[PDB]
Amino acid sequence: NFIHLIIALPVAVLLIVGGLVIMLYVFHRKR
Repeated sequence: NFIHLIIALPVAVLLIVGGLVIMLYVFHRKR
């Protein structure tokens, strides 16, 4: 479906951005 791509397009970037924030948070909190 094309709709999936239209939504996946932007979501593809958001997933990376958010993940980076959660990852850094954990590392920073670690010890």
